[PDB]
Formats: sequence, structure tokens, C-alpha cells
Amino acid sequence: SGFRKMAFPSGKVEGCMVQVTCGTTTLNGLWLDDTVYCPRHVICLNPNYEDLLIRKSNHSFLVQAGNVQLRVIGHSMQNCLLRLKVDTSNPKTPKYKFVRIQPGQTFSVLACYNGSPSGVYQCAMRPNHTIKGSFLNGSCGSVGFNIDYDCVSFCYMHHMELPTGVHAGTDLEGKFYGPFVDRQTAQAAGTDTTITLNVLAWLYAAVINGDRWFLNRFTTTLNDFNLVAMKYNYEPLTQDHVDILGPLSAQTGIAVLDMCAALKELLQNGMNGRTILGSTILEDEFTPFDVVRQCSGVTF
Amino acid sequence: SGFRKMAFPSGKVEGCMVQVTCGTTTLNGLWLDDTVYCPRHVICTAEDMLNPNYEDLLIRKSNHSFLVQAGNVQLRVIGHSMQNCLLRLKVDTSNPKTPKYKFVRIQPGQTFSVLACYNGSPSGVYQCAMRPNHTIKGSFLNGSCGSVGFNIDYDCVSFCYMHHMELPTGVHAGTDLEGKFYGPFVDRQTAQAAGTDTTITLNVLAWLYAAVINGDRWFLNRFTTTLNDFNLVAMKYNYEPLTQDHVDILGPLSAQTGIAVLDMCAALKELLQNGMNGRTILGSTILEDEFTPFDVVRQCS
Repeated sequence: SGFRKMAFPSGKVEGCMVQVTCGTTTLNGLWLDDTVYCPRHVICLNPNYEDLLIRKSNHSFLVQAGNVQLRVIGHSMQNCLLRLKVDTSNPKTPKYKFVRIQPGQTFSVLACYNGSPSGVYQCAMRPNHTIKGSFLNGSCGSVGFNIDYDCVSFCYMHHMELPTGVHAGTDLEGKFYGPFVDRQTAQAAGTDTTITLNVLAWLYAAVINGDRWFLNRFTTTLNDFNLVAMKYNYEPLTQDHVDILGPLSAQTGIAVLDMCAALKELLQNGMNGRTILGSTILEDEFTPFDVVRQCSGVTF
Repeated sequence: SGFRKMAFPSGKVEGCMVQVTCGTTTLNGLWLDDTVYCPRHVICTAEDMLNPNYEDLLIRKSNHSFLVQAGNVQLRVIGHSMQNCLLRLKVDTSNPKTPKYKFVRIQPGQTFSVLACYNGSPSGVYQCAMRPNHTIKGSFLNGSCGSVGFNIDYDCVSFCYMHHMELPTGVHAGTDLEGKFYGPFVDRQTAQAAGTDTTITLNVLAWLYAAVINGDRWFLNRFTTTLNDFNLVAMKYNYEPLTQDHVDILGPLSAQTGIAVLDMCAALKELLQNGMNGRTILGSTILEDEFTPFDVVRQCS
């Protein structure tokens, strides 16, 4: 049946995307009820946003939804975000919540340009607080989300590209992930590591799909595992991660440290020209929950 | 910057998914205007599949035999008929979320977005390619039949695939929206097997170009080759023969990066002969072939 890196259906987020233009600057905004969220830098090297906000009046902002202009009747700022009040509550607003995700967690990104959705892909918040996305100029304001039941949890809004070509942004409260700031400076991505917890979740998915050649009859202590894995640039695995893997461990009857012994053997010796879920490399962008959802057939 | 396997936004298709039930069998249906499309095997039981005769099976069914549901709300079917391996059910009400659309039969090597559904509801969206052997490496569990594959140009949706089954090796087969199977497969239980799978050369070349557009250019070399000499090597590694037409499709991408197509074929040739020596391209340690030149241009440009 295969295992696929997949994204959550994006319709519910597509219905909230609008084009926000302030002068020469056009980008995307997220329209929920009667508020439009967009990156603070639409009101434009080290600018005092707070100040440039004065020169601005509601009629300065042009918010477009489909072939219709949304009249702005209020403006404010919350951290690095802009909150525009419009005179029309979005009829497509889905049930939603704003969430701040932690390193290693994944989400779907709806790439947009001119308030119009262009594509959706799956990605992960990297250990160094960036995301390896795919954005072109004009994508600022695009958002990342997860879907739980029928509630849309927005966890990311796109702000900029770092010199190595990776991306940085904020939660929907306007607070950046990582020490990044929306301004020009010489900020760069810190060294990145492999998300061990996610590699382990993926090996469980393989076993669940019948790809179990790499299993062995040994085990290891947590520390011995970390001592080998860090040498390959893997994030240290903690007791809390081990706990997050409990449901998968129980479903397969394979203890986490027993899976860690298989992983350790995979790192030191390799795959011997073999494959796991058709892959020649250990995938690190599927979380324990992504595995449960895809292996089970969760719908929305 | 950045390059990702991406799908088209699924919202226009989501609003067309419904549930179709017959007896104990339930699968997905596509609701456009006043018609619901779904795999015809929703009508025959388990047994039947041993070689059911659908004409015989269909004529024994009535409009009320079909339980179509949009949400938990039932749609009354007032008509039905068969078209190749699909059922077309006429419902007494029209779908207001129906987007502008058309039915397209794609060629092997082309890509499309799949909206995996169960019980008529959206589970996930992913991007794939119709393989040279006409199967797709999808991610589907029992109950996903009827989910569709599509592309979007502007606001127009091009439906090109409807899922029907899984083959012995675990890959998938299906049909276009006229019910015509892609490949030598049949909706019946049998010893069927996927044909010989080859690597989509045109796409691997588009991908090396997307790698170049985003830095990564270690695999490049000072050599060039002839179309003919390229094929002699590539065809030795299970790669599809590259035609002059393919070379032409890569033109814009060639002009954009300033690397001639045959020069890029030279680079690939070298790659196939020497492996990547533990290196990676766009983060991959294998040459990826599920990105058409069109896909790369749209995303990189």
C-alpha cells in the first residue's frame, strides 16, 4: 500500500487566503472572521516598524479576496504580525486555533502568491529552528498548519529566506521560531541535525507496512544509543521521546530501545544496498503522529 | 529557493467528494454537477471479483440500491449507467462546489496530485507520477477506491485518475475519468502483475536542472555527448530512451541555467556510470524522477 510523505487536505486554509498590498509591497494574509493576519514587514534595513505604522492609515492597506476588495477598518500590531480589521467576517472561516510547535514537529504549508494558493507540501520545523521549504518572492504570509478532526491549527506564517536557502517565520502570535528577526542583518542558520524521534517513528511505519529486515534481537541503553547516534549528527534521544513512541512501540510490540539497536546497526553498517519503504535513506520528517494517521486511515 | 515534492491545493476537489454504498461495500465517488462517478466494482460482492460480469450485475440493481452521501446527508440517485470501469450515478441535486473542470488521459511520466479519501472524506494529499508501466506508487489502504488524481491550471481542474486497485507488489492501478484503465489491468481478482518499471529520464534531467537552479552543481562536468551515445549508456541502466522531443522540452530550462541539454545528459551519464560517491543532490542520494520539466519550471522559475 506504500507510505507517502503527505500533506493535510488544504481546502480549509485555501478559503482564508487573501492578498494584502501596502503601496509597492504585495504579500499574503490569513483571513479569519473579521481579522486579516499578515507579516509586519508589509508596511515598507532595520526599520522601526512601530514608527512606520504612523505614516499608515487604514485606507493605506488594500486587502483583496477573490475579485473583491475587503475594506480595512482597523489596524494594529502583535509582535512581528499585522492584524487588519475588515468589515466582512470570512464566511469560509473554519474552526481553528493558533499553536506554537516545537522543533521536529511537522506541518503542511500552503504556498501562496498574490493571495492565491499555488501548492501544498509537507515539512518539518528543523532542530535549528528553520524549515527547508520552497518559496519564491511574494510567498511571505503563506501559512503552515495541521488539522485535528475538524479544527485547523495554524502554527506558522512565512517571513523570510536565510542565506543557505532555508526559511524562517513566526507562530500566529507573531513570535519567531528561533532567534531570527524580520530585518536585514547577518543572521544565519545554525548547524542542523537529524530528528532522531522522527527517524524512529518512520522505522516503526516500515515495520507496520511489513518492511522489517533491519530488526535484530538485541537492545541498547539510551546513552549507548546517543553515544553512537550523535556521531552521525543525530539529535540526542531523550526519555521523553522514548515515551512519545510508546503507542507505536505497543502496536508493534517492539520496545523503543530495541528499535534503537536496529537504528544503531543501520547507522554503523548501512543498508547494504537495501531499501526501507523504498527509500535508501532514513527519513526524518514523519513524526510519530504522522505515522499513526497515515497507517491508520484518519480523515477530516 | 528550496525544492519540494508538492501537490496542487486540494480544496476544489475536496468539495466534490462523496460516499457511495451498495450492500456492505462503500468507496469514494466524485460529484460534479448532478453526476457521481465511482469504480463499478462497488456493485459486486467479494465472490463476484473472481471474474464478475458487471453488465449482468448492474442490470440487477436499481437506483435505490445506491446510497450516496455527501457528509451524512443522502443524495437521491435518479439514474445510473456504466462507462467502461466506472459507474455514473445521476443525482436529483446539483453540486454548487463543482469547479470548472475537464477529464484528461495522461501519458506515462506525467505527474498529478492525489487526494486520498475514505468514506467520502479527505485524508491527505500527495504528488506522484504515472510510472512507465502505468502503475503509481501511491499510499492507499482498503476503502480508498474512488479517490482521484488531478492537476490544476488556473482555476480549471483536470481530473486524470481514479483509483481502483492495488497490485501484488503493492503499487496501484486505476483509470481515467472515462473508466479506461491505465495499463493492461482489469478490475477483477487475478494473478495480474505490474510490468517492467523504468526510470523516467526526462524527469531526472528536469530535476538536475532544479538542483542547478538552487546551487547544487557538483555533478556537472566539462563533457558533452550525442543524443545517441547518451541512450546507449542510460538504456543500460534501466532508463527510458530520451528522444529529441524530450530534448526540446528541456529548452527553456536549458536557456535559463545556461547549461545545454546534451551537456546535462553528459553529467547524468557520468552519474550513472560512477554513482554519487556518498554525495547527495537536493538532499537526495538517488536520482529523483517524479518531477516533470513543467513541474520544475512552475516551482523554481
